[PDB]
Amino acid sequence: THYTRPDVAAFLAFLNAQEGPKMEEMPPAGAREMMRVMGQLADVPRGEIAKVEDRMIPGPDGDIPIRLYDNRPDREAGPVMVFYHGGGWVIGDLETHDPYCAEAARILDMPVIAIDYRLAPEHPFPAAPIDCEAATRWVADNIACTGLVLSGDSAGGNLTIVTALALRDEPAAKPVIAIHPIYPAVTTHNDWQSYRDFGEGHLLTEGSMTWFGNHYAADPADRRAAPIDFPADGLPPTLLITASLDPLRDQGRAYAAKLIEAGVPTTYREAKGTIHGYICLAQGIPSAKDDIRGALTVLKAIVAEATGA
Amino acid sequence: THYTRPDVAAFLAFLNAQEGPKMEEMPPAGAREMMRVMGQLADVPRGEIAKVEDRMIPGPDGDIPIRLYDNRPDREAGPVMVFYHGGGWVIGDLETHDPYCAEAARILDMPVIAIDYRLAPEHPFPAAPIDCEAATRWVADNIACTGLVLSGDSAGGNLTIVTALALRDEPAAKPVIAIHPIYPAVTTHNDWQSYRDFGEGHLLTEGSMTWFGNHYAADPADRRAAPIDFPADGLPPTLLITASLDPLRDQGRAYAAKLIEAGVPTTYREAKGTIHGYICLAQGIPSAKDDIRGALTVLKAIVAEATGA
Ligand SMILES: *[C@](=O)([N][C]C1=[C][C]=[C][C]=[C]1)C1=[C][C]=[C][C]=N1
Ligand SMILES: *[C@](=O)([N][C]C1=[C][C]=[C][C]=[C]1)C1=[C][C]=[C][C]=N1
Repeated sequence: THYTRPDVAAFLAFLNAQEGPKMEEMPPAGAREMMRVMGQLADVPRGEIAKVEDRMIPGPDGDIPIRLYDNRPDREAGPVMVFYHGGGWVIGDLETHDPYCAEAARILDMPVIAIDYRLAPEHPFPAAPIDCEAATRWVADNIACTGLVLSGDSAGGNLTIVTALALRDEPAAKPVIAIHPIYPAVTTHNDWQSYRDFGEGHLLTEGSMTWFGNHYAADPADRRAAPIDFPADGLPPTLLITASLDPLRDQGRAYAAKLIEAGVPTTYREAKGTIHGYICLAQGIPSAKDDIRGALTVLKAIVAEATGA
Repeated sequence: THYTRPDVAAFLAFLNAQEGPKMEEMPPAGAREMMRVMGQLADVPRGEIAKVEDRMIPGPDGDIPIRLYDNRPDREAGPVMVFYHGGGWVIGDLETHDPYCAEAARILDMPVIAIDYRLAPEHPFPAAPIDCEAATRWVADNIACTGLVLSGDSAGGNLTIVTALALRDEPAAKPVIAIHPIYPAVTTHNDWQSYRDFGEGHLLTEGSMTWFGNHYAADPADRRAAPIDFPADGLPPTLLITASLDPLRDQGRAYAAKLIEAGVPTTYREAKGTIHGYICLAQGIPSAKDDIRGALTVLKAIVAEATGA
């Protein structure tokens, strides 16, 4: 047995009783619908926030949709967060991670700009990192700010790290002051004890992970697919969080360890007794509100230290 | 060239111009004086604090002197810090680290109890860890508190870890809620790039480290000498700080990385451009004030989160 919060166990039991296909039996449009419906049933609402704006920006393969959240729009220019949603590079959009983005904006008291990057299989690897890099350079070029804070969950956690590395090697007009990968993927392989322990019955399954991987068609030798295989020296101050019952946990730990070994200031949090994907499950798993708030409090402090230096 | 703050370079120019014997050419009593004089010249004063009391407590080889610092002595029962000073298990006492302990008490708003543990060579390994453990159990048995926060620099950083492991395996009457090793030693060997890079001209030298190790006479296979060689699972939330130009840096990094791999919530900070020993040099190196405040602010948060849960 592995430690599991009671409210997590209750949500897992609920999920297991539901009838309906597995995501991996569906075509991409139906998988996409399933994540939207999941958020409607099991995530909190957006809640009160002062400004939400949608717009298009130019990208290398056409327009990239973004969404700006700000709970204090008459702020002086400060750091800005660029957020990259998860969904295994196949699913997710500006609606699935809307509640979390609005919360992030409220708690951090900075603008949050979510990227609707191109998805596989219509646009396989490396469309996602190309879009994320371009949208981030665009924010630096165009949005009133002093620095960037990159963040994202799962696939988006990969995109956080990968975009951080690209901007380390070729600076944007503004520096990345901190990153916050949330239960990130950092490699393509499954040789992890956490994958063997948690790859069934904990929402993110072996089957799902195979289906995502097949659709994305990542090149395992490319830094944008496997950042754990390339030097991490000189990256920004990192807050990396894992979920203790996630198949991705061990690689998260491994990445955080690598950062430290490279001299990168690193805060590691592990959400004990909960699962992959909690940041979009805060109504179905009430304890997720605490994991969200706790992380973002810590990030706010990381950013205040950066800003007061 | 390694990044060095201007004020640190200025302090090292002073240190390198000093005449007379090097610590490692001295007997213990001469090394002990050297450190006291260093603090008088280059540390800040104790400053204003509400309560400071000395007391002798029972230990397995005789009385152990301790000193309590509290800037709010009418406090409700809350956590208490137990502090183990550094000095390579040979030098240091309650006076050498007095300014830092008073500062810690002010910033953390918790009582700090420093331990005057037995020193080598009069009392070689394992007298220090025996005393530190017994004193810590005594605080838990005798002082009004809800939990312990263990902390200490260099040798004291080893003692923090080593005492935390002992209390993990056999609980004290109160839990250890967090630890704060500062530029800790975690092994006896010198096979580290940071040792080769910084073992000359940055205060803590190959010669000083050899002299300390020879007098302490630690057993390299004992967990109390080499905690990096034993499991770290189940340790408390950890704040570990290194100094970028410290010979001990890389082992500190390695230990922080080990904690993460074991699933321990870990905050890693690296004081970039400064040296081993900075927490007692806050007048000679004015930037050390910021390293001190910055770390203690973070620790205060780690503690408020533990207490709020
Ligand atoms: C990832 O993006 N997963 C996000 C997610 C999937 C299902 C439900 C909720 C969230 C991911 C998973 C595995 C490998 C890489 N990326
Ligand atoms: C350590 O305690 N060093 C503390 C110190 C020594 C000299 C001056 C100022 C501070 C230490 C060093 C090396 C190994 C183990 N412990």
